[PDB]
Amino acid sequence: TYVSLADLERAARDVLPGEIFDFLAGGSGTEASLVANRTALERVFVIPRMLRDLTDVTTEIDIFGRRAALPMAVAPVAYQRLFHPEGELAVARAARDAGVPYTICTLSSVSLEEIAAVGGRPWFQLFWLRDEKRSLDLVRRAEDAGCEAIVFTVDVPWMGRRLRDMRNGFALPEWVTAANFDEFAPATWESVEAVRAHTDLPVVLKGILAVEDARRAVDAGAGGIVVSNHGGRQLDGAVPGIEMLGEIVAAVSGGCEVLVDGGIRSGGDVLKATALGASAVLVGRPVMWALAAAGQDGVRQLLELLAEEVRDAMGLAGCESVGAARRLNTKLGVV
Amino acid sequence: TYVSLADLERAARDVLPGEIFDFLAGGSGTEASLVANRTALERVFVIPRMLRDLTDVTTEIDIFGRRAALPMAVAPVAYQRLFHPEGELAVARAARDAGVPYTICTLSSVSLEEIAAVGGRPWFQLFWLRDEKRSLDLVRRAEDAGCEAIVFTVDVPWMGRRLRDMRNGFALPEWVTAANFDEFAPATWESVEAVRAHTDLPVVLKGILAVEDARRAVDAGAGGIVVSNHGGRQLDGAVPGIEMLGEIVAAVSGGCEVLVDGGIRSGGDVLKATALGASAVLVGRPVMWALAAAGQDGVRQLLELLAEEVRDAMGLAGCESVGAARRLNTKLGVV
Amino acid sequence: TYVSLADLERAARDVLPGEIFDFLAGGSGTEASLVANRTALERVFVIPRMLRDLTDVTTEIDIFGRRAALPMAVAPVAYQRLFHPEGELAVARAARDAGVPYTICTLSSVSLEEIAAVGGRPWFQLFWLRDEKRSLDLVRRAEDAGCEAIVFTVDVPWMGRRLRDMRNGFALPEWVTAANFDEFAPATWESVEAVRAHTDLPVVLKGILAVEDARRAVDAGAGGIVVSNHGGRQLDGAVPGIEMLGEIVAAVSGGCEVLVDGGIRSGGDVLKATALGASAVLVGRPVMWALAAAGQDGVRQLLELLAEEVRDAMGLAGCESVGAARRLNTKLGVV
Amino acid sequence: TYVSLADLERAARDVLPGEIFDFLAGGSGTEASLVANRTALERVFVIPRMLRDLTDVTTEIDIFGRRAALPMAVAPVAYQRLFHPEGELAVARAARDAGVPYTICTLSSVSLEEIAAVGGRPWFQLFWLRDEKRSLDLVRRAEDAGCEAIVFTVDVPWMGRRLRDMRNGFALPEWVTAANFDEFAPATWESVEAVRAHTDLPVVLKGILAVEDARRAVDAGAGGIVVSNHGGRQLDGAVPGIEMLGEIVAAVSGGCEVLVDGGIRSGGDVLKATALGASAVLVGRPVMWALAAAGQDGVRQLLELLAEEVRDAMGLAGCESVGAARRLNTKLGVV
Ligand SMILES: Cc1cc2nc3c(=O)[nH]c(=O)nc-3n(C[C@H](O)[C@H](O)[C@H](O)COP(=O)(O)O)c2cc1C
Ligand SMILES: Cc1cc2nc3c(=O)[nH]c(=O)nc-3n(C[C@H](O)[C@H](O)[C@H](O)COP(=O)(O)O)c2cc1C
Ligand SMILES: Cc1cc2nc3c(=O)[nH]c(=O)nc-3n(C[C@H](O)[C@H](O)[C@H](O)COP(=O)(O)O)c2cc1C
Ligand SMILES: Cc1cc2nc3c(=O)[nH]c(=O)nc-3n(C[C@H](O)[C@H](O)[C@H](O)COP(=O)(O)O)c2cc1C
Ligand SMILES: O=C(O)[C@@H](O)c1ccccc1
Ligand SMILES: O=C(O)[C@@H](O)c1ccccc1
Ligand SMILES: O=C(O)[C@@H](O)c1ccccc1
Ligand SMILES: O=C(O)[C@@H](O)c1ccccc1
Ligand SMILES: O=C(O)[C@@H](O)c1ccccc1
Ligand SMILES: O=C(O)[C@@H](O)c1ccccc1
Ligand SMILES: O=C(O)[C@@H](O)c1ccccc1
Ligand SMILES: O=C(O)[C@@H](O)c1ccccc1
Repeated sequence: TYVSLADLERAARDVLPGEIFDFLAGGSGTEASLVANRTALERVFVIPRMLRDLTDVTTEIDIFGRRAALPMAVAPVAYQRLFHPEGELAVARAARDAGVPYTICTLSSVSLEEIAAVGGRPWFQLFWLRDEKRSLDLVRRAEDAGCEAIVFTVDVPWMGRRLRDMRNGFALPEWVTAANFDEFAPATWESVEAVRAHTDLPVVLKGILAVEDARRAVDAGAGGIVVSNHGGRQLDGAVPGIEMLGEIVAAVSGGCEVLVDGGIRSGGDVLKATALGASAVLVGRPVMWALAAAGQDGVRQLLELLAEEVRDAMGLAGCESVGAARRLNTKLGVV
Repeated sequence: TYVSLADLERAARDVLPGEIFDFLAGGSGTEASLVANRTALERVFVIPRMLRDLTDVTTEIDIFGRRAALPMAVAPVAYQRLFHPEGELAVARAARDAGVPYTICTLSSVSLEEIAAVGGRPWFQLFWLRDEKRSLDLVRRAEDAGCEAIVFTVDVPWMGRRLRDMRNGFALPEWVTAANFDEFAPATWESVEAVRAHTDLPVVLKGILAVEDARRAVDAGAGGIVVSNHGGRQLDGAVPGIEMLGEIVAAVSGGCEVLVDGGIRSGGDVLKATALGASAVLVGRPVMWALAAAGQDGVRQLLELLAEEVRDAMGLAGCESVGAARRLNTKLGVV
Repeated sequence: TYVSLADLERAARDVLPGEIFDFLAGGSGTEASLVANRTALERVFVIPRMLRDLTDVTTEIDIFGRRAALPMAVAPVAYQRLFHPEGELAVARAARDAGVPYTICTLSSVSLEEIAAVGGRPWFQLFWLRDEKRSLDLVRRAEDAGCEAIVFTVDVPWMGRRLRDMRNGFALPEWVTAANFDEFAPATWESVEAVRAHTDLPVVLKGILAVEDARRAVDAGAGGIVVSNHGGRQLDGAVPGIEMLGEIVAAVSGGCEVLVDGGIRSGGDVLKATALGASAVLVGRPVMWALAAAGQDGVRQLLELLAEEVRDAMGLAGCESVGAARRLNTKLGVV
Repeated sequence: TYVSLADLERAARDVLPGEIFDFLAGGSGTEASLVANRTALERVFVIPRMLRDLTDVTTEIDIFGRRAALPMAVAPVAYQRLFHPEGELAVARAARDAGVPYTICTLSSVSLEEIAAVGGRPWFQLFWLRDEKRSLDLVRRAEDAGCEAIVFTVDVPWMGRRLRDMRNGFALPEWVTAANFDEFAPATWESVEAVRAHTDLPVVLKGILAVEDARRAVDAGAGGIVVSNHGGRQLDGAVPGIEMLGEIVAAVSGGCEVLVDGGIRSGGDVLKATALGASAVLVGRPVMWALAAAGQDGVRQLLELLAEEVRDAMGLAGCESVGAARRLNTKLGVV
């Protein structure tokens, strides 16, 4: 029985081959941004409210036209068969059962149509390809398969310098492939417009950190943004999303959904993100720890733990709803 | 002979079973708030005054209609028989003899009437129960037994997630019971009004951290508040009380007594709390360390040590009275 | 050959009995103020000037009517025979030869008249005694013996709680006595006036930390103040003098000399103190390390090292005089 | 194959004699400024831009009338034969091949004419000598040999106190000499004018930290400044250049080139410096690590690694040019 997300990391480190654990855990360069994602969350303290009605505490949100059970989605993580033989299908099944959206990756190790067939609330994460038509075809495939949002990753003109992967000489095992294919181009604002024109689905720009890029995303017709430094895996020295979140929320002024990711490791961290103004969070590495440790059941247990932690934190902070949690104030401390 | 409160923790760790020490020491979640209570106090430095008249230094205060020997009371700590066979009676006797108020708990392991019969200045801490009449009956019992204040704990709609207790599988020994009974409901502002209407005693709301909740407490007719994150045992990531204290003192503008707790471990810490504007502090864990180490005599020695440290700190800071200590300025440093 | 003051501490720790080293090294309480004296200096960075005339760099100052070779004096340290058999005579001789004022203590282990007979620039440090006439007699003795200033210590209404001394059961060896005698009273502003009326010498109030106490010192006719927390030995949690220095210098606006002490361990630290506005610094523990390590010759070597470090730091910062160093700007960093 | 600059330090420590490694690695005094150079860079986070055109990312700059391949030059480091038998010739050859300017030192262990004959973009670093005519002769020699800029080091009126060198008893081996000679005087603003009047080359003042000294440098006709604390080797406690850079860039308002050095250890650090407003950086110790580890080929590999890291960081931050990188915003964090 896992009582924190840290129990799952320990379990995953035991089972996974070192080089695969490093592919999962690592960041770019000196891992400054990877560490800062945690530092930033640890500096935030919540000012809870007391004596409020908690007779019907609900962790639900509405996002992109549908109810979610928590203010949380599974982040896009490439090549999930690296962590467990059932890969993306195990994670998607658990997410569906927990009422949490699951983000299907462009670089999924099971085809997007197979993962979408699991049901639930699939979103689709897009990388822009050298061959543009390939990009727009993926978008159409995702929409045809019932994906509900296009999460366009905008912080990967190319992959960052992952020194753990370089030192390990890491390569995909022959048994893991990019199953949507039978190569990156940098995305631009023109690419965003091409995607927006090609789909009725909300387009969510993932990897926004500058306030003016958040404003421009709204002007460009984005339905959402994810304020994110890609888990510290892209620019080493990029500011944590959590540090830009409040300023971004103020600047977009309700014009789109504002999600955040990077270092969410508890329901308390979800509360902090919400209190700083996030609509919802993405969670990456912990979901893969659970997958590695115990497959679908592991992911189920993680999501049940997170759900309990979110409920606990919200109620202790005097919040009967996620909207109330967004109205909490915070104070920076020292750790 | 103990020369600091840290001597008593070492003594208590030696004698207590690990799981009981963990029940006492622990906090919720990652223990971020537990640690921050100490961090916050360690960041505060006092700007002492020199050359003032110290011919009659007094540590006494008047609070809730009676003199106390120090600006301090024993915090409510449940189930004191866990720490020593005499439990609450040992602590109450020592508090009485030292001229310090003692807070009798709803979850006391000796009945509130027995503890009140010890004499001194008993206060009574209330938890709100699912069965409302049970709550109001406890209040009436406390008043009938001569308790002087009702300390309504407002930060426990339910118990926080104590991971040490979960990992240890901690449960009360068969020989420790909730002796006031032969179950929590969240308290609301309506509950506060019901208590206020049912007693002539001052009602003190314990667990206030938001400035507007402090204001509302005054408007609600509270005689006092305790600015507190419950010793880091409730919301993990809740701001330390000491960090909100100055802002709260300014906002209530003499409308009620403003106490603080969390991490007080010396007379110097009492001085810091006073300098930040507290009327008085509560002390929890150290009192239980002393109880565990040496029963009633241990608690007596702790309170004598604290009294000496408070006198020493006040005089070295140029303060002949607690009111003068409240007029001291402070400066944050780096530790 | 010693290349830093830290070489001398290592040497002193080797030779001294543990309890005597602890009497020297220790502070009050948790030693928070002792550590903060070092933290505060380490946070200060100097903004040096370049390309200035350094053809005649001088470290000299004028203070209390006489030239000193450095902006530095030996702090009052009680009972110097604890550290070396020649005690105060060894230190005073070395100070004289280096052109540095030496502060003779009320609790000197050699009589003030003997130490004054060494020559140089003796100052005299006063503690206020229960028997007032005793205090004023010491002042007259000091003046008759040729002391040039009365350093009235104002932060010792009684001795702080030195936990190292308590734990060691420290007491003076039978062979060390208070040689000025054959008992503390708290000093007040009235005591200061009594001293000022009884002497033509400048009165310097040592242990001022509050800005208004610095202002009042000027109004009271003080010739100087020492901004000081008594080396972290009095109020545990007292702000470092170095943190109050700039504000105090601005407030007194040339009305008296403003010295600082606490944690000066290099010529660079002297430069920092000067850049923050100090007229001069006092140095305590390092002088005793040198005395313990090698007697008079040890103190000589320390003062020669400090002189070289001060000259080096001043010139590298573009300062041909101490006045120029006072006009340097500083910037706080992170350590 | 080296994947970070830290790989090269490890390699250099293995090969070099301890005292030579210490001469290279060390700083003055307590090494506070040496450490702070790294601390300051680690506190800076970049706010990257997304979705910009990256079809022709270029790391080139124009400086002092010529193109450089990166916003970087090799810092002046004395006596390079200490690190490898080919010394300055190996480093200059690699710099030439990489399109990076190389700064020839007054204290080069190969003559400036020999190093200039390598080709590339040689600059010449000047120390002011007691014998003025010697100084101006070096300037004329440098100009006659085809050096493109005079880097006048202004922070060495004399050498700082290098405690590692003092403790090691470090001296030049008989086989390393100052090859430009067959003695320091402090430089002043008059010295700067004498140099400016004696050459048509841009004069660059290296070691400026005060904003008013930067302003005065522009007024004095400097073509550039290097904002620098001399790698923590001169005044111990001098502010890092990176901490003064933004304020200096604002004050000079395009009046000269503003370079920075101290602690640059990656392409990400180059990006940070650029984002804070630097025209270019100097890199010292890492170039010598590469020289020690593998001679000319080692330096080539270092410069290729740095070039890749700079390109990577710029593109990930949305910058197609160094000018765009200068328009990035930054945010301080906690490490
Ligand atoms: C192993 C791994 C693979 C990832 N793959 C992708 C990807 O293909 N597309 C993408 O947009 N983000 C990807 N991310 C970034 C995540 O979506 C997310 O931003 C990050 O994991 C959030 O931080 P967290 O892991 O600290 O929760 C990946 C992250 C990891 C750790
Ligand atoms: C073992 C334990 C039991 C506690 N029980 C109660 C309780 O029943 N009611 C309550 O209001 N607070 C309770 N508290 C919180 C304390 O009243 C107080 O807020 C906290 O101990 C203060 O922090 P300190 O222990 O650092 O002094 C408890 C604390 C501890 C450590
Ligand atoms: C062993 C010891 C004895 C001291 N005795 C006295 C004293 O008798 N009178 C006094 O005014 N200050 C006394 N001081 C305080 C010093 O004058 C001075 O404020 C302190 O040493 C400065 O800090 P530093 O030791 O870090 O340089 C003493 C300090 C020490 C360490
Ligand atoms: C071993 C060594 C020798 C140096 N010699 C000189 C010199 O002769 N002239 C000079 O202007 N700077 C000199 N410097 C300072 C460098 O030019 C530069 O300011 C510093 O190395 C930059 O910091 P970094 O080493 O952290 O990159 C030297 C630095 C080192 C480490
Ligand atoms: O961070 C990651 O690993 C992914 O975003 C990713 C990026 C580029 C190629 C493959 C996978
Ligand atoms: O500086 C601020 O207050 C924010 O940028 C911030 C910093 C660190 C964590 C969260 C939010
Ligand atoms: O913190 C504690 O242990 C008490 O406040 C407490 C809370 C809930 C149930 C029992 C005891
Ligand atoms: O930020 C502040 O100054 C206060 O909130 C505060 C912070 C830390 C300790 C005590 C008080
Ligand atoms: O700090 C010290 O030791 C002295 O100031 C001191 C104070 C009181 C009595 C003796 C000595
Ligand atoms: O806060 C400030 O700037 C000063 O009080 C100060 C703080 C720390 C060291 C020196 C000076
Ligand atoms: O830092 C260094 O070593 C050089 O700047 C230097 C300075 C003075 C003499 C020789 C070398
Ligand atoms: O205080 C500031 O913001 C700057 O001086 C600064 C500080 C630390 C690193 C870079 C820049």
